Amino acid sequence: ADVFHLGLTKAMLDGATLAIVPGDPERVKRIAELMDNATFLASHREYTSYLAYADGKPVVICSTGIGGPSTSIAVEELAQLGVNTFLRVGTTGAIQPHVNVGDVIVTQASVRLDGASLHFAPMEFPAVANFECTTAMVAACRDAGVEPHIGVTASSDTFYPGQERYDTVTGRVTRRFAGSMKEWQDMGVLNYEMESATLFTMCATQGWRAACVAGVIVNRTQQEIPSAVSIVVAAAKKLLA
Amino acid sequence: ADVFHLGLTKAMLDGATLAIVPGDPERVKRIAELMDNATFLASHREYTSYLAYADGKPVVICSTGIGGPSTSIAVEELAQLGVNTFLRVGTTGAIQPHVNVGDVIVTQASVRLDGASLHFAPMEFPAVANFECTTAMVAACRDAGVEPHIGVTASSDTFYPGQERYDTVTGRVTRRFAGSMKEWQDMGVLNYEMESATLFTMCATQGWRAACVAGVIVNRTQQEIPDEATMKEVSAVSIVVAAAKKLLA
Amino acid sequence: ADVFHLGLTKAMLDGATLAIVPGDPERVKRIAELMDNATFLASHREYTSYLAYADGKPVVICSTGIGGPSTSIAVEELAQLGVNTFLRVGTTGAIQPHVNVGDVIVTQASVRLDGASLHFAPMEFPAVANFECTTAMVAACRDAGVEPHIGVTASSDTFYPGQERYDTVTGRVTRRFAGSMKEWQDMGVLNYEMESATLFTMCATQGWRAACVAGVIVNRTQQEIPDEATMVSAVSIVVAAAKKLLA
Amino acid sequence: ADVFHLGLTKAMLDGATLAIVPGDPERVKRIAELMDNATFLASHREYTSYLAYADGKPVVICSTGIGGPSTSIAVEELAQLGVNTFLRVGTTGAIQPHVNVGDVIVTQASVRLDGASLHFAPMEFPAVANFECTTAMVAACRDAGVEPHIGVTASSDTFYPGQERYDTVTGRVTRRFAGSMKEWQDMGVLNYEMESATLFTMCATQGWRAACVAGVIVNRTQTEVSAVSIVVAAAKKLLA
Amino acid sequence: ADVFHLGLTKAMLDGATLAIVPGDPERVKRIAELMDNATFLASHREYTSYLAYADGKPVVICSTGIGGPSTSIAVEELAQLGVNTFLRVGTTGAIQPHVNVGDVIVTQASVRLDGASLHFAPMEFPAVANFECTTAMVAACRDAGVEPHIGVTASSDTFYPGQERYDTVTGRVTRRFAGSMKEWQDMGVLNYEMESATLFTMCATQGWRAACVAGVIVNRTQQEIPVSAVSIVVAAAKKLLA
Amino acid sequence: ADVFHLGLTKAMLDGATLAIVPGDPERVKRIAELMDNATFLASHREYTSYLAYADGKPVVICSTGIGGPSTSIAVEELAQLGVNTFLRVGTTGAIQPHVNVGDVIVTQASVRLDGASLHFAPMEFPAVANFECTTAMVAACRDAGVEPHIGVTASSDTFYPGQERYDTVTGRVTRRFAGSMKEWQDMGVLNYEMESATLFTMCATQGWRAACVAGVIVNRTQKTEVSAVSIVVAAAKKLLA
Ligand SMILES: [Cl-]
Ligand SMILES: [Cl-]
Ligand SMILES: [Cl-]
Ligand SMILES: [Cl-]
Repeated sequence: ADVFHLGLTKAMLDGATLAIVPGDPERVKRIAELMDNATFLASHREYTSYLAYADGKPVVICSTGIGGPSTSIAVEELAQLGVNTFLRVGTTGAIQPHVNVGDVIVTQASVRLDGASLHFAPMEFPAVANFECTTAMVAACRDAGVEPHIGVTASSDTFYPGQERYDTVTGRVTRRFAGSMKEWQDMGVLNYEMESATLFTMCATQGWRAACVAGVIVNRTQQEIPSAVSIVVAAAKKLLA
Repeated sequence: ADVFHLGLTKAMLDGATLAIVPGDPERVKRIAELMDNATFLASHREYTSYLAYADGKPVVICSTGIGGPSTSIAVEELAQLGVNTFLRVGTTGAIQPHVNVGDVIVTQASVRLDGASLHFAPMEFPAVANFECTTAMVAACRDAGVEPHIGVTASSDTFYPGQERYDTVTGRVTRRFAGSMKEWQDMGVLNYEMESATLFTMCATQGWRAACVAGVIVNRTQQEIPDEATMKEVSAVSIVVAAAKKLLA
Repeated sequence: ADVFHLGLTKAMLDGATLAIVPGDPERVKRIAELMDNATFLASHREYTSYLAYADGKPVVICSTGIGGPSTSIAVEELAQLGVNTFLRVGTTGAIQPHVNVGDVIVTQASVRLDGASLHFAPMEFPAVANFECTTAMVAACRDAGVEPHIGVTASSDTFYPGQERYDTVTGRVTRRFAGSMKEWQDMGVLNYEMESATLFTMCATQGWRAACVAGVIVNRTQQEIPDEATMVSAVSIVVAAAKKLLA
Repeated sequence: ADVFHLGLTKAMLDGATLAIVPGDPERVKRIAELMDNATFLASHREYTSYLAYADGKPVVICSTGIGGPSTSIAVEELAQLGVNTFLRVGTTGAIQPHVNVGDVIVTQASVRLDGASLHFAPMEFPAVANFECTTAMVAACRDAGVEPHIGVTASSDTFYPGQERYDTVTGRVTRRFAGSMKEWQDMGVLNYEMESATLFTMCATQGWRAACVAGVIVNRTQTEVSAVSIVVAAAKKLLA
Repeated sequence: ADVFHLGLTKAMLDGATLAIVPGDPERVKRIAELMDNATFLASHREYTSYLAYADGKPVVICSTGIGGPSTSIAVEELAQLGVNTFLRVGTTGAIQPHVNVGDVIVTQASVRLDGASLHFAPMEFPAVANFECTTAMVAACRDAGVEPHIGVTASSDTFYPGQERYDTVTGRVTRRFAGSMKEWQDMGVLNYEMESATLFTMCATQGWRAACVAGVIVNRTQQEIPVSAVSIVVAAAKKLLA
Repeated sequence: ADVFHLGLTKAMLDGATLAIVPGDPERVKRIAELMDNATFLASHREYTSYLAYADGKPVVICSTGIGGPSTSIAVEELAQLGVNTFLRVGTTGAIQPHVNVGDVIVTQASVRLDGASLHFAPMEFPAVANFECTTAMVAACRDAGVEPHIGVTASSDTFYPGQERYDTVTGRVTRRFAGSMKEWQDMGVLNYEMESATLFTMCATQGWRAACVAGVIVNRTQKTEVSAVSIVVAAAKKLLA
């Protein structure tokens, strides 16, 4: 391979410059098969990668794993092989009561509750998505009869205390995060997930385009524990046309 | 008045819910006069305000002054009078070599090199513009045949050291900011100005819509301050009025 | 002009090395007129400037606007034209219960609730006024039969949440500032204003002298905003201090 | 399942209270098979889990994935199923000239170059391993004829800039990490890896025991079976 | 004793409300003996205490030890016994070339390169001396024919790396402090010492008066390692008590 | 002298490479006299230093004063004279109900509630004791029939507010430390003291070995003096054997 973790070479990508980057390795083949000629590339650690064709254009589909650290490896190594655009498709918990399970959120920018973003820029830098890519995501939603929620997401390095979940072994949340969900609710933040702050900060600072769409699987105003994929594919087609 | 600084009452706004917020009180009249029935409202401190009508709907035009602190007062007090959308029109210094003087920049989000944004949200929160408003600014640029630069802006509480200017009395920049311009350049940041981080943070956290367009007056890869040699087109002021019309249509 | 914002040249200052720097452009003429031969210099943006003479010595009077950012421009550009001493005169809200409306506060040092001071020094550096200029302010108060309150001021980048005002559209204050007024009260801080932390930090680190006197316009233990029920001028004091310093 | 990510129930663990937690899911089977009656349990996302028996006592082997975030989910969910002791066995890059390929590092504590640790304690708190478990790791090394290097590890949320790698697309390292490798070298830091600050901070603050032993696979300045055999030996010591 | 560390009771102070607080326990007697009826009170740990009388009024003289932590104990426990004014007399290294060995510096405020100040207020709060007490220190200097240096001091929790000294076992200074002495020089900072940031922040926030005068024993523009400050602090105390 | 504060030269130490560093200068002689041929070296400020012999090997006993700052001077200056190992024996207040008066605490690592540690490394670096020295302390405890509590200590630059003490003139604790004792209790922290964060961080970063043992004489939630000093001497012997 020509990269350290992913097991890929540039030739395997057939000129792809755009990647769809789900968190879950098990979702990669499913996404690839929404496109044409889905082709296995590699699987190592949490990084499963496929190639497929979106209206004739090559697209890499590669899992990131959960969290900014594993995401940062995948993004860098794909960029080493010529990828310059990264479309995340994920799952998310809504924190606003008006967002329903099954809805779609397009993240414009993220609250940086991660560590890896700080390995690309100091905190003052905004974890903002690429405008053109966000625009394509919104258009793809509307083409499908979905009005997405568009706004700010809290992007956390933990699933449990950093999303102010209390149904845990200790039931404690450290002072920094105690009360934090209500703070983000009051600031209009839509939802929590675990990769977008890293993704957006690393891509914005390194000259790559990023965007994120996620399906809502729980509403945190109700409970702690309970398609986006069709939209991300449609957005990829818009961007590669 | 109904508010403590601006000298305005709610009635003076005639139902306006959208403001155009230039930094310079002296720019307010010219912006207002691009619309219909421009009328002077008030002038107190750095806050000069006019009303005008865009395709029949009232728009308030109110300066902010330079910096987040004076901006924060104008935004809050306008919001107390019913304003929920704030379109900043500004001037800016570009830091990328081929962003020409006379170009326009639409700021999608800002590096928070300000203090006032922290009075609305901790640093981790993104100083991001409203999507619909940013979209309207981009569309207005394109209608006028200008492809804007769209990206991240460094929004500083100083003009001199925080923008790494050295042609100053002491010629020194404190450690935090020494080398910083190159850091933002390397990160693809387009430009510097002095109000958008506060504006965007305060609006996003309080439920208001904000956006920012600015004309480039100097390119920092060539000059610290523009002079008569600097390049001397489509104005940011015409663009922000066009964007307001789109939003209000 | 020879500076980018103020519209001034060195010649226009007629040798002045001391500036009186109110926040409000509309106050500049009034201050100038307490001195002799008041002369308009320029007005651009929030920066109105006059020249006048204090017992025969030239003094520039130049507004800063509200906030550290606009202050930082006026101070640097005035220093480029030879000013080395900056006497702020302002308005302020008191936070101790027996600091009355109409009283005067001489700020010795400030709590740095601003961003611009960090563009001159890291947070550990004290936002402290010049001792000789503070002393002159105190002497001027006492010459007028006013005992000033002398102490620490909280210098904020906002009027509303950073001063823990709640009578706002959202009625919310972010976590950092929730409970903060009480913290400053408990620490003996006298008052809030919006320019002194920047002023003092930038002047101390660049080799210039600064000081700040302000009139109390509201007491925050009683009211957020003064109204018609709310109860010697700071401007007369600052002029008297300038005379002491330039004699 | 009884937990949201791992796909496990408490009954599947047969009363296990100790977990061996490698980063790589593809390493789990190999560790499990060093013990008795190894049995595949589940695989979901980066979390592959097996059960095996160490001198008659059940031990869970569960991968974490790379990084503190995915590790934090695995540790919490294993703890919800009754696990109280977490032994990491990983790979690492050495940054001291005297730490040779083939040597073993036992991490006593970590430089917190991560974000997840802050979701358990503010930065002042030390990302320190459990003394008893560290002691068992050291004894297991020595039983194998290895004197381990025992010391501080830099635990980074990135592989590239946070380890001051310049062999990247942009070739840039943000100011925070510029010159940082030399700073850690000068402070005696032995190596970089990507999970121990989170693991140690979360375990210390939540009342669980953690330790970490890793094989040196590269030395930035200039074994695989050994490190896994050692962690299994340490587990047996702790369970005896 | 009425306090945890100093070994003092309120009665031992005979009504003293002002303390002179040198760093060095071994300097306390000398200072006390500049006043009347100097009396040894106690010695425990780094805290040696004497009483003396300045123009008829009792003054306590109590060492702090080096650093904010030990200072913070002495100040609090003296305040528990009724002390409300703390005049530090110290030694210091100058970092400006125009300040000579033997000169005196009156610290108006300090760069908070300490930890204990943060146990009284967040960093944004200024480590500033009391105006009246600083005024008395300046007046005492002038009465003695010395124009003091009046300004900002860098107050460090270390003698070695936090003062950017390199003549050490490792010869290294961590990144935060590398280059820092030049930063402070350029900002007009006069000198380094090790107690004033803590003293000033704790006193300002707790409602007590503090000031600091120190004699310059080295100039750091020349070397890392190489009195009338004591006569001056006593004279300042007299002014404040008159 | 060879060093500015302690008043020592290298020759005076007779080759000693290990120091026992109590806080209280008055404790120095008492520690020294548990060893052989106790010999006064110097006394300046809060720094009283003795030499004595532990199983034939020279050991320095030198007080630090209270707090990181004065400790940092003593450690550096002793290291300039060849000392490479620093064993603290101190006093402490316990904050866990199960830690009884009479018990012993061996501090493995510290919460950095100090300033001087930051003059050696940024906050991310762990204030961790040397493993071999900690191991010797634990063995010394057990040789004497004591099972020590081994864990994390909160190391504060103040006795009063930073230990969340309200028994003060003002009765106030600044926001940073309000509620902090409970936070440390919930994280398993055993006790407060005032030097170990500085000692551990400075020693780890400069290449020296440090450890810390303390007898519990009080507990914030609810003979020993002789025991803690006997233990540290026994640990020194293990280390110099
Ligand atoms: Cl969720
Ligand atoms: Cl500019
Ligand atoms: Cl006010
Ligand atoms: Cl010195």
